[PDB]
Amino acid sequence: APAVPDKPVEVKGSQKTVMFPHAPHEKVECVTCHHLVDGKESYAKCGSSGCHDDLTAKKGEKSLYYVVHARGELKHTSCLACHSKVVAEKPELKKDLTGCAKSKCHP
Ligand code: HEC
Ligand code: HEC
Ligand code: HEC
Ligand code: HEC
Repeated sequence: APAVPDKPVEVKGSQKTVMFPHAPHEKVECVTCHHLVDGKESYAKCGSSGCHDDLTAKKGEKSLYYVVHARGELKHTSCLACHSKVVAEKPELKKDLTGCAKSKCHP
């Protein structure tokens, strides 16, 4: 593949909306975020019926949370994960690329 999204996409969850810009993640491979599905190309919602549908549960491969605030070991690369490694160089953006309160994610 589809065309790289231009207008920020909303990541509706429980009762909050966290906008996500693709530009910033234009260099980062799509395979990095958009992991293959059963060894097949996909581009459905991160929380599509069957997948990370659960937005409440914390742990679980079906939790939209476990695929965001999961710095531990996983099958793919998490956001907070990369970010952590990213800020690794710029610990001054940790309040943006990891910050819980007043972050590029949580406003
Ligand atoms: C993580 C840093 C990402 C990278 C790298 C790319 N995309 Fe992405 N994409 C990401 C998120 C968090 C979302 C929203 C999921 C949600 O449901 O909240 C998306 C969404 C898309 C879509 C929209 C899917 C739809 O419902 O129609 C498309 C078409 C898409 N992404 C394409 C795309 C391409 C082509 C990328 C590489 C060039 C790419 N994305 C990178 C996160 C990330
Ligand atoms: C993007 C860079 C994020 C950063 C940084 C942090 N979080 Fe987050 N969080 C993010 C999204 C996209 C969502 C919504 C998806 C969903 O699962 O609904 C969330 C949601 C939460 C929640 C709500 C889950 C619930 O309680 O049911 C909480 C409590 C939460 N996030 C906490 C949290 C903390 C403590 C963070 C710092 C370590 C943090 N978030 C960073 C994306 C991002
Ligand atoms: C169903 C078609 C899915 C969609 C859409 C997305 N993911 Fe996913 N993801 C899926 C499964 C079945 C699993 C578990 C792997 C297994 O052991 O079978 C995962 C895993 C992840 C992980 C790692 C967590 C783990 O269990 O190791 C992450 C970080 C992750 N997924 C992120 C992610 C993102 C960002 C998505 C949208 C861009 C996304 N997934 C869509 C199934 C599906
Ligand atoms: C590395 C593999 C990354 C992964 C995985 C995710 N993001 Fe990321 N993010 C990354 C970089 C390099 C940056 C910019 C920091 C810099 O080097 O200057 C970011 C920034 C963001 C932001 C900030 C918004 C903005 O500045 O416009 C947001 C909101 C963000 N990232 C969200 C996000 C989410 C939700 C991810 C998983 C769904 C995610 N990122 C993955 C690198 C990487």
